[PDB]
Amino acid sequence: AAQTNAPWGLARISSTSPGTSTYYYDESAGQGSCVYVIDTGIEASHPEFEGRAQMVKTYYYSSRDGNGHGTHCAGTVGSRTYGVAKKTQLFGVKVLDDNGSGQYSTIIAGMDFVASDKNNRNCPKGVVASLSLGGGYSSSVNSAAARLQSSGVMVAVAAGNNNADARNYSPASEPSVCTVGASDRYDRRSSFSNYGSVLDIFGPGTSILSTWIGGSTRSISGTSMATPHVAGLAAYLMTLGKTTAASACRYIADTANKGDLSNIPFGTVNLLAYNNYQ
Ligand SMILES: NCC(=O)NCC(=O)NCC(=O)O
Ligand SMILES: [Ca+2]
Ligand SMILES: [Ca+2]
Repeated sequence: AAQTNAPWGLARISSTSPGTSTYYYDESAGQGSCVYVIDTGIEASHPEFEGRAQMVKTYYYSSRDGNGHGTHCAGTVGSRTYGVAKKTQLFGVKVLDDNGSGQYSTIIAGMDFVASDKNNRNCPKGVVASLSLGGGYSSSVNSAAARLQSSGVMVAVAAGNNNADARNYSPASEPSVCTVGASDRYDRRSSFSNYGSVLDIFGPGTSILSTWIGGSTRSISGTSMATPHVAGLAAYLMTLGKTTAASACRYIADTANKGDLSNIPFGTVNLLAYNNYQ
């Protein structure tokens, strides 16, 4: 399948070179997989989700995405026009309030919820979780992310936006999950993206067009935008059967475009997520 005039990051994950604008992908499109977006919520009624989005848990007095951030991330995972995996199932877990903030206890609770919930959902091709959030280092946060991975979920996490080493942030610093840095349309690591040996992969994160609340769209930047590219790619590869949750990060790293990025500090991977279509 081919989506012409796609957002630049979708085109980039299906190309070996920057500057193209068609997103090429297998029509299976992540059907039968599921991605939990652990964030501010998801506006499930948004037409771009085509009924494939559902809120499953909130830690606040409403499950509504009153911010937009979670809806944006979900759209990069799986919306019709802005998504990597255009037929996956999206599940929303609201751990951040409508200012985009959350206590570590709440983030841990949300991860634990996904660990115990996902086998009760219709996800024959596998389960991903996208964590477009983080804070300062916490052993308990890292442990919860590692247990979520070990429960059978492909966990993708944002590296963080400090232009610093991701080993000082959580859950980015948990080695057993997939830690995602951000790039711009010219194949440069994004100005704000964290780096370091703990990064597994980079994906598009600067000026990412996706869904927004109110049935709308918005372009924003961050490692929170790169993470859902990887989560959606994992869902897509799991539906094709080329990997499973346990090996998905390593498989994505091994099949990535290698050496294409600039502004990559020595010792950080130079790997850009790539779907190997065509
Ligand atoms: N104490 C952790 C926290 O609340 N982090 C805020 C956060 O990650 N918001 C989403 C983002 O900035 O990517
Ligand atoms: Ca290249
Ligand atoms: Ca890792």
